[PDB]
Amino acid sequence: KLVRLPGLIDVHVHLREPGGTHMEDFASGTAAALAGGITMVCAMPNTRPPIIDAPALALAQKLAEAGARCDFALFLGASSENAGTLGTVAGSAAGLKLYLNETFSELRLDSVVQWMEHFETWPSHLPIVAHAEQQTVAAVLMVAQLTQRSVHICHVARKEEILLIKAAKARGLPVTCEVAPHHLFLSHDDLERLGPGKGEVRPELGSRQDVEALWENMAVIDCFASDHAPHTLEEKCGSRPPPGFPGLETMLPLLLTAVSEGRLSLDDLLQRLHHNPRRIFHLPPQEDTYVEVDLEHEWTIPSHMPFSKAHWTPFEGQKVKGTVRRVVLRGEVAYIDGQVLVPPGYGQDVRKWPQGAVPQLP
Amino acid sequence: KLVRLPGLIDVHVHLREPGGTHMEDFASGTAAALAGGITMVCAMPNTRPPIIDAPALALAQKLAEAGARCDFALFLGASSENAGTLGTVAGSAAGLKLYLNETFSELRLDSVVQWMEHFETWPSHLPIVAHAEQQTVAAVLMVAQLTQRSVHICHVARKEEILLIKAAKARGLPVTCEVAPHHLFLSHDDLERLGPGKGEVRPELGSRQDVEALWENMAVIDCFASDHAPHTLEEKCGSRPPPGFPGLETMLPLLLTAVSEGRLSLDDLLQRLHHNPRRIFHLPPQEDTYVEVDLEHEWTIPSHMPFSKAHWTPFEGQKVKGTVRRVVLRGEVAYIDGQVLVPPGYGQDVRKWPQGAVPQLP
Ligand SMILES: O=C1C[C@@H](C(=O)O)NC(=O)N1
Ligand SMILES: O=C1C[C@@H](C(=O)O)NC(=O)N1
Ligand SMILES: [Zn+2]
Ligand SMILES: [Zn+2]
Ligand SMILES: [Zn+2]
Ligand SMILES: [Zn+2]
Ligand SMILES: [Zn+2]
Ligand SMILES: [Zn+2]
Ligand SMILES: [Zn+2]
Ligand SMILES: [Zn+2]
Ligand SMILES: [Zn+2]
Ligand SMILES: [Zn+2]
Ligand SMILES: [Zn+2]
Ligand SMILES: [Zn+2]
Ligand SMILES: [Zn+2]
Ligand SMILES: [Zn+2]
Repeated sequence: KLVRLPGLIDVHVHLREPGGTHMEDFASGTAAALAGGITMVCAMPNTRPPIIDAPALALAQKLAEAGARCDFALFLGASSENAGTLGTVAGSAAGLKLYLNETFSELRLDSVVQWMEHFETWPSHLPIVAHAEQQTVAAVLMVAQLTQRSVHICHVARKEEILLIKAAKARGLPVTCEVAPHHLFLSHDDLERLGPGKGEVRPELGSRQDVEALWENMAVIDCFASDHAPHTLEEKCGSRPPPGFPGLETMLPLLLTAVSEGRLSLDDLLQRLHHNPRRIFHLPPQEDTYVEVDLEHEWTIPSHMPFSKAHWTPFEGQKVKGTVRRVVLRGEVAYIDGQVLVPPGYGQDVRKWPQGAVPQLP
Repeated sequence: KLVRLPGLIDVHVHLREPGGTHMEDFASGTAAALAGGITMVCAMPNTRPPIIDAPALALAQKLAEAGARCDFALFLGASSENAGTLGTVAGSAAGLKLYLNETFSELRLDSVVQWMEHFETWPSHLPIVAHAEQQTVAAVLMVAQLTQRSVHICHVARKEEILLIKAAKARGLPVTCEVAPHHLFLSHDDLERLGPGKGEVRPELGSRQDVEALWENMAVIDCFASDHAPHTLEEKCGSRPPPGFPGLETMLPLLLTAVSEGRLSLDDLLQRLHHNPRRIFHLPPQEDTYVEVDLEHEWTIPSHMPFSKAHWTPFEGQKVKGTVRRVVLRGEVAYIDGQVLVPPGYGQDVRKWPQGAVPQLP
């Protein structure tokens, strides 16, 4: 009694390559993706070095082509120095990512004028996504309107933010958004269990009312995306815990549990993990690609999922109903019951496929 | 300087097969589709006999497999006798079509209770589309809510209707809609030129204010679809003119003209003729399929387009900028510069592809 799903897409992951400090890399992070029923990922640019220029993108592309086990696209990151310099490589990236709240020096924008410059210079037909919390959502929406183009808001986490976006959509404004599983299945009530170190994430865990508001406003949510952000326990439990949770291996089991409980439908799930990612980012179909899941078996999330090198999870102890049994990627068995079966380098950059270019006028 | 588009989808066509009275059939109608840059069509069930039971669907499937030159899915039609009888074939159809205003005896529903019965018995995961004008839009939305499921509204044609749907979307209700080109590019102002016979269509041509309201509310429109409804001039100019316009060959040139004038973007067009049709009807990707268009050349729509056996067009005399140059369907050249190059029967029923089943829980 298995259910066949299409190849699912996670448009927001951090795979820590290039980089020398973290354990996760393209090979381990994409193994985690496959084990979570994900066959395409879009990787964020806050790596070391960050993907803020053409040489860094070229490096990252080759590392991903050699390490990735599922298909991928790579974001470019906006900086205080690169507006107007990315035109030649822009169409090879997933899109442009703006970090509008806290981030590292290289990705910090110090003025809304810098946001305007990116919206004015990035090619108008290509995706722009923003890390934009609370009032920053309204501020980036204003910049998008001043420049007459769309914006996608990453990880919406608060009642305030989803209601703002709801109001913008009611006015016909071209805004889309995504929500991460930790903002649907964790809240302040869980900070006692997690502790202040493990609980650190940006956007932070919301109140019960924030969580309730996201569920109530599911119609406003275009995509689910994990914001897979691996850090080891040594980091999360240390003196300056970095924010973020691993999430590729838990996202689909959590959401399938919600489907089984009637909190959203299977279609609602597949719009948000397949059809809307495709259409917002113009990501191409994957031929001969599907995921088989088992909805009959209940299990408890353990202290760590098998594949992510984060080697911890904030969902430990939650009971889920829903298991990824098999993934077929482009005609090859990629995952069966806890074993990944495609090697590093099987994955490809979808922006190089003929079907994966974003359409544009001449 | 050609622009590559993906395979475009028209979710609302009338191809008049099975039937003995009209000139159009699957072979000619799908030639018209290819010449308009369309590689997949969903055909409506108001044929002769109408597609209101399993034997009629089986017949229509074989006629389409033998005649179609592009890929297709076939709608089932709701009748006063078939609620609760279509479960075994439902997933093989594009969806279920309800004719809630004027139609022929066999498709006429005489009570809203019959609409409720169809919404209650048709499988909940499969598409339902309705011909629903003016207050009928609100009535079918109520039935959808009473039965806790979605509905798609065909050919929205009026300010009244698009504002109703806008209000429903603002309340989070699961409703989508489509608009046809004649309701964006023709109005009452054109009835003088067309005359009462040629001008007959359902929904009727709107006022200038209706047309303006649809453009102003483009964000509310999920899909464009032609409602290709071929009748010959002998019929349109006769004593009891049937309603409908041919439209497969004009829809894309008209919309590309609007893109060139900045009335909507290329992305706005491709969401409405590719990505949203896919996601609302769970229509599968077409491998190795694309359309090449030329945006440089201005031409005037003639008295009839080359392929549709309707052999007339209400857009005669309008100037357009945008031409379909080449269509490749599943690796084969299907159309080049006025010549269709795939024979009748090249097209396939997409609901038989592994990727073309609608996902459902066990
Ligand atoms: O904005 C971010 C980035 C991320 C990371 O660890 O890269 N982790 C977070 O919690 N928020
Ligand atoms: O509802 C319909 C059906 C159609 C036809 O000719 O089949 N033509 C129209 O104008 N309206
Ligand atoms: Zn972020
Ligand atoms: Zn994101
Ligand atoms: Zn992130
Ligand atoms: Zn870290
Ligand atoms: Zn696209
Ligand atoms: Zn099982
Ligand atoms: Zn493309
Ligand atoms: Zn109709
Ligand atoms: Zn329709
Ligand atoms: Zn129709
Ligand atoms: Zn006729
Ligand atoms: Zn689908
Ligand atoms: Zn030319
Ligand atoms: Zn399918």
